[PDB]
Amino acid sequence: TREIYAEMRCIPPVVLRADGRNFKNTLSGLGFEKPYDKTFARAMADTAELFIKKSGLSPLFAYTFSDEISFLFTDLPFDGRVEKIDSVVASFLGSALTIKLRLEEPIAFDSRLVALQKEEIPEYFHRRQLEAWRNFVASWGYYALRNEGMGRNEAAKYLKRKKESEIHEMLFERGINLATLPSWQRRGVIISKEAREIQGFNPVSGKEEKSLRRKITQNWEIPKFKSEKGIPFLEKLIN
Amino acid sequence: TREIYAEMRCIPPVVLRADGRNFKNTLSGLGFEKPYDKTFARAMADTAELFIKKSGLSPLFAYTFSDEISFLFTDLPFDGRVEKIDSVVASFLGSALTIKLRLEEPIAFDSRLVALQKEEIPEYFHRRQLEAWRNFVASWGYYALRNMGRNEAAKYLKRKKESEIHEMLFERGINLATLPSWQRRGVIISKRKITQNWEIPKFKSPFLEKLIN
Amino acid sequence: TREIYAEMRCIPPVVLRADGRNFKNTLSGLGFEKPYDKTFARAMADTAELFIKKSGLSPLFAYTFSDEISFLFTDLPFDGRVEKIDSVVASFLGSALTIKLRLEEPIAFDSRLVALQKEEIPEYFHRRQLEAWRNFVASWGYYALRNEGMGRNEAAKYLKRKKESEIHEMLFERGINLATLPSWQRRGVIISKEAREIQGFNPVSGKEEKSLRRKITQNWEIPKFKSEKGIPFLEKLIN
Amino acid sequence: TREIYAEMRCIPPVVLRADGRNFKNTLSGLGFEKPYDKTFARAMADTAELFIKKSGLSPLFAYTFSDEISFLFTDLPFDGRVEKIDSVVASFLGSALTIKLRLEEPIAFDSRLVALQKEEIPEYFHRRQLEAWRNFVASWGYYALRNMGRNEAAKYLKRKKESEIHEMLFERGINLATLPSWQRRGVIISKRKITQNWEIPKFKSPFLEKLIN
RNA sequence: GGGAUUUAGCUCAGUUGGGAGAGCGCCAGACUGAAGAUCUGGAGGUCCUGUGUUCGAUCCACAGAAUCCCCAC
RNA sequence: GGGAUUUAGCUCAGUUGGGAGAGCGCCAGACUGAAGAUCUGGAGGUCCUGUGUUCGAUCCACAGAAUCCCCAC
Ligand SMILES: [Mg+2]
Ligand SMILES: [Mg+2]
Ligand SMILES: [Mg+2]
Ligand SMILES: [Mg+2]
Ligand SMILES: [Mg+2]
Ligand SMILES: [Mg+2]
Ligand SMILES: [Mg+2]
Ligand SMILES: [Mg+2]
Repeated sequence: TREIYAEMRCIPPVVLRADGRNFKNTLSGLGFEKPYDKTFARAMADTAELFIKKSGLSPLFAYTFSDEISFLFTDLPFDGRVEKIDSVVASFLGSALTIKLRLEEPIAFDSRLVALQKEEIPEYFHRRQLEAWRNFVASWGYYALRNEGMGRNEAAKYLKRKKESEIHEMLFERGINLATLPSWQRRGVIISKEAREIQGFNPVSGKEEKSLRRKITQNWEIPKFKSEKGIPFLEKLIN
Repeated sequence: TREIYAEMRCIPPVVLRADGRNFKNTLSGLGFEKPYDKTFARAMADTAELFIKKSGLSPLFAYTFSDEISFLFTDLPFDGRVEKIDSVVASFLGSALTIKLRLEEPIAFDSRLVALQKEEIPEYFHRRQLEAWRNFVASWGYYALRNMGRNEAAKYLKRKKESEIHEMLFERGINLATLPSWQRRGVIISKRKITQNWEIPKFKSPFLEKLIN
Repeated sequence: TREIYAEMRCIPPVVLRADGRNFKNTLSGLGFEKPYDKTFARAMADTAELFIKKSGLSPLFAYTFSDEISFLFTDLPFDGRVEKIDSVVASFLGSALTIKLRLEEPIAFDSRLVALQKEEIPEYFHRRQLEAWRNFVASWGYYALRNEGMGRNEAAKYLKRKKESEIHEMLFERGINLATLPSWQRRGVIISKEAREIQGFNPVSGKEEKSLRRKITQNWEIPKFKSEKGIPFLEKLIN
Repeated sequence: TREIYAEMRCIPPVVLRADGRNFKNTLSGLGFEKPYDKTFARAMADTAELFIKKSGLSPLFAYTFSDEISFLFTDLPFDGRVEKIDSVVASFLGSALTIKLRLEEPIAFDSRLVALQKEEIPEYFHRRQLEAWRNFVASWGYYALRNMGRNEAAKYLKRKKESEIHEMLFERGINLATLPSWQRRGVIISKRKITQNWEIPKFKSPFLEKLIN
C-alpha cells in the first residue's frame, strides 16, 4: 500500500538512455529545418554537456543523435534507485532543452536504465550507432518520399519494411548522395571529458607546477564504433 | 534486453508524486522568497493544470503544496510502465515549470509511483496534507529564526511544540494563523472543466471521495 | 552489488499463477493416459488443497486446469516480497506434486504474481477459464491429428492458427463429441473453503453451542465464470 | 498485463542462492540429526549435482552448506527473467530434494538473485563460507546446550567468544576441531565432468577465480 | 520542514587548504623467578561516496549515501 | 546460527484457554479566593499480522512482520 518501486535499484556500470517523447509533434511546427536542423542538434549536445557539467551527477560521457541521449555511469546517485535516477535525469534534460530552445510549450523526455557488464559497454554504443545510421537514412528517405507526394503514413509504413541499404540506394537514384552529408547526421555526436595540462604557482615551492584539468568536449566527427579506428576510440572514453 | 526495468509495471489506481529536487537551494539563489513564494506557488499550480490539460495522460486531479505535486490516475498511461511514467511526467513538469517561471538555468523534479488501493486514496491525500501542515509550521519556525545560522536555529527550535512555535513567531512579526491557505493546506487542481482551488478544506474531518466520484 | 530484487513487493489482492515447466516432456513417458489422465488432474487438485491446508500461507481458493494453478491472496506473507513468494510457493508445489505422483525424476513449476484490483478478480479467472477451454479443445485436437498421422510439429502449428470453434467442429466431424466429456476437462477445477456448522460442549454453560468450521473442498463441476450462474458463484468465493 | 513483475530481469553473471524454508523445524520432525546430518548433506549435494546435470539451465558450479545452495550463472536462462528463474530453480530443487530423501511431506526452498559484478564473485563465496563457519560454531553451541531450553541456551551463550564455545563444547563431548569439513566449510559441486568436493580449502587465503577460469 | 554525525578494531580529536592524532584495545619489548599491573616501541586509514575549484582538499563548491534526532504523527 | 520484544498517547503487567490491567499523561470533577499539588470519576485496545485447533484464543498449532541483541564480521 506504498511506494513499492522506490527500492528498485541498479548496479554500475549502467547506461541511461533518454528519448524525446513525440518530439516531431511537440517541436513542430516551430520552424525547424527538415529533415535535419543543426540548431536542434546543437541544443541536444549542449543539453548533454550541461547535464555532465552542472547536474551534480557524474556520467563519464554522452552519445547523442536525433532526440535521444545515452549517458554512461560507473557511479550512481540515490544509491542506484531506478525511480529517482530516471525521473531526475529526464526532468533535468527536459528543463535544459526547454531553455536552450526557448520553448513556450512544454516537452518531455522518457528515461530508462540499461544494465551492462563493463565488457559490454562498447557493444551498447555500437547498437545505438547502428540505430543512428538507420535513423539517418530513414529521415532523408522520409523527407524525399513526402515531398515527392507520398502520404505521411504511406511513407512511414514504406520505410519501416525497407532495409537501410535499400533506402540509401533509393536516395542515390533520386540525386540524394548521403555520403556527402555531415558526420554528425550519420554517426551522431560524442560529449566527453579530455585531459588538459595546465600550470599554476605553488606559493611554497616558488615554482610552477603541472596539474591536470578535465574539460568537457563535443566531438562532431566521431568514428564508426565497431571498426579498427572505433574500438580504441571507445576504449579511451571508457578508460 | 539489458533494459531490465523497462517492463516493470503498476496497476490502477495509482498516485504519482513529484517533488522538486533541491528547489529551496536553487530558487533562493534566483531571488525567490522562503519558505514560501506566491509566484512559485502559482507556477506550481499552473504547471499541474498544464499537465492535466496538455500531457494527454489524463489524471483525475492534482494536489500541490511547497515543491511537490501528487496526481491521481484512475486509468494508466504507457501501459503502466513505471520507468516511462516517472520519467515522462517528471520531465513534462520540469519543462512546464521552467516555462512558467522563465528560468535561465535548468531544474528537476523527481517522481515515484504510490501503488494505493482504491480504499486508501483519501488516506493518502490526508497524510500529504498533514505533511503540508507540519512543513508549514516547521519551515516558518526555522526560516524565521535565521534572521542566526543553520545549527543555531535548529538547536533553538529543539523540543518546542507547535503552539510554542506560533507564539515564538508572533513576537517576531510572523502570524501563522493569518498566512494564506495555500501555505497551510495546499492547492487542488481538478477536472471538461479544469479548476484551481486555492481555499480547500481539511481532508479528514468525504470531500475527496466526492471529488473522485 | 547485492540482492537488489529482494525488496520488490506486491500489494493485495494478488493472484499467484504457477505453471508446470515442460511437463509434457518431464512427465512423459511415464504411462499417463492421453490426452487426459484423471490421476494427474487429481494430483494437481490435491496439490492445490495441500498447499491451502498446510503451507502456512492462506490463499482464499485455487483454480486449476492442465498443469497450472492460480491462487487468490488477500493477505501476503514475507511482506509481499515477490522473490520470496514466487520461489517458496513454486517449490512447495513442485515438492508436493513430486510426492503425489511418486516421481523418480525431478519436475518444476514456474510462478508469477498477478496484481489485481478487487473488482478485477472475476475478470482474471474468466480469462484463465477461457484458456482452459482452448487448452481443452487443443488437447483433443492434437490427440486426434497425431493419431491420424500428422507430425508432432505439424499438428502443433496447425492448431495454433485455428480457432477454438474450428477445432471443435473438426472433432465433431471425426466422431469426437466434446460436449459429452467431463466438466473438469472443459472448465477445470475449483479448490475452495466452505462453511460447516458444528456442535460442541461448553463445559461452563452445560449446553451445546454452534460454531463454524471452514473445510477445504474440491469442486469438479464448476459453472462458466462469465454467466448468470457463474457471477454469483465467483462472488461467493471472493466473498 | 497485470503480471507486473514478469518481465523484470537480471544480467550475467548472477548468483542464485536457494535456502531451505524452515528445514530445521521440518526435518527434525522427521528424525534427522541437528544441527547437521550427513544424509541430508549428501541429499543437498546430490540435489545440486542433479540440477547442474538435468535442469538444462547450465550453472558453472554450486556451493552448499547447511540448508542453502548458491549457483553461479555466467549465461542466463529464461532471458534473465527474475520471477521465472527464482521460481523454476527453487521448484526443481524442492522436487529433487524430495526425491533424494524420499519425503512423504512437502518441503520448500526460497530463492533470490544476487546481482554481482564479475569482480565480486570470489568475494561473495568468501562471505558465504564465513557465514558457514559462524553458523557451524553457533549452531553447535546452541544445539548442544539443549541437552535446557531455547532462551536458556541462548542466555547461556551470551557474549562468550568463539574460543570459549570450543572449550565449552569439548567438556561436553563435542570436538569442533575434528568435525567433518563439510560442516566447517561446506561442499563444492562443479563442472563435461561433474564433481563433488567434500574437502574444500578456505576461499580467501585464487582457488575460486581458477575455478571460474 | 530541519539539524547533527560519518576519521585506526572500538570510543573520538583535527586552526574552515601544504600530505591526519589521542585514548582504550591489539603486537612485541623490559620491569623478572613467573604472570598481573605500568613504561617503550610497533602495527593498524576508502578521512562515508562521486564530481568539481585550487599548484595542492579530511577541510571549499555542486550532487549523493548511511545512522541518530527535533518537529509532526 | 540463535534469542528476546510487540498489549491504552508513553513506559509496562496479564495464572501457558472463559471475553485484558497498572503507572505516568490526558479529560472532567472537589479541595477554593485562585492556580499548583493530591483524591475521584472518565476516556483511551488491530492484545503485531494471517490461517488453523477448540464450544471458546492476547494465551495453543502452523506460517509470517517489525524492532533490539548475541555470535560472527
Ligand atoms: Mg523520440
Ligand atoms: Mg528517438
Ligand atoms: Mg524537494
Ligand atoms: Mg518537497
Ligand atoms: Mg506448462
Ligand atoms: Mg500450462
Ligand atoms: Mg533455511
Ligand atoms: Mg539457511
